[PDB]
Amino acid sequence: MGEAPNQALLRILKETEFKKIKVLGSGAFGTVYKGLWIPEGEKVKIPVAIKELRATSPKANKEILDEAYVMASVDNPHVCRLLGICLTSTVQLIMQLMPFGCLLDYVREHKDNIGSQYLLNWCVQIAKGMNYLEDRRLVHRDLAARNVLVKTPQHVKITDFGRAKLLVPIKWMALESILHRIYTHQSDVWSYGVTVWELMTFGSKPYDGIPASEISSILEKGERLPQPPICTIDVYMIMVKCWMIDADSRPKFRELIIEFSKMARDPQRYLVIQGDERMHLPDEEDMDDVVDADEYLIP
Ligand SMILES: C#Cc1c(-c2cnc3ccccc3c2)c2c(N)ncnc2n1[C@]12CC[C@](NC(=O)c3cncnc3)(CC1)C2
Repeated sequence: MGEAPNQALLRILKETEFKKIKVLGSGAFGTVYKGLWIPEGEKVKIPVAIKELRATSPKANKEILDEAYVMASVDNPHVCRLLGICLTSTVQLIMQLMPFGCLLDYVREHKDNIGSQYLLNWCVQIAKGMNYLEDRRLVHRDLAARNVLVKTPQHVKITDFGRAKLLVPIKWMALESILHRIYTHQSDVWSYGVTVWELMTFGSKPYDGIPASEISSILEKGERLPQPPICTIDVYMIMVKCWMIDADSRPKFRELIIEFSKMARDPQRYLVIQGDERMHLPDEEDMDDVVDADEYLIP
């Protein structure tokens, strides 16, 4: 016995059980649709996001089903679970609709109305989700602001298990990952560091202008990302601790939960943002029987 048996349920969804309403976005990753899932026996309507790829190949469906595996194996409030799969020629992955999109886009568009309370609560929530993945022996290998989804402004979740492994994004990776392809829970802490830096700069591109091949030399010299204008030394020290050369010297995710949650009790002591007190963030026939997927638990 090396590990415990994974007794997760892979739910297979009929094409008749759900309907694509519209396209949300297109990319290299694929095509994501907004939709409504209606389980046949129940009287519920569950808002969903359906992920297709751009052209069916065996290597594509291999990679889709590996994502499904990992995503069906997780259950935590700050981690995106897979609701099910649909067996089209190319496999479709179905999850919870996250109305406000990814956190990177959210901070760029809502830069002017994001308080210190929100930023620090997001740091806690991401640390909780990452700590859960560490408890499940899962290294994420691709934590970034683009792979955090926003259910509400008060509630974010980690996504993207396309690179997640059971124990390329050069500008989010630890030094040992770039040089030697070594990936641990502590290399995810580096990427957490860069993720926090993205949020505190309202979605700036890290090392903007510099090409990816020069990054390893930059980090070996001792250079790191700059202190964001809004950050106190207290917050920037946490980011700098995530980017230590010694991986064991970096914080644990459980420690990051503690540090940010202490800071979240008194947010204006740790982030300095102009006009912080003023900051506010938020079919008819469908709305009658709408249950959010987090309240629709497995029979
Ligand atoms: C990638 C994806 C994605 C996902 C998702 C992730 N992983 C998945 C894994 C398995 C199965 C399905 C998955 C679905 C997602 C979601 N569940 N709910 C809302 N949106 C989502 N997106 C986005 C697609 C376009 C989008 N656009 C904006 O955020 C935007 C742009 N411009 C102005 N405002 C907002 C960027 C990401 C929203």
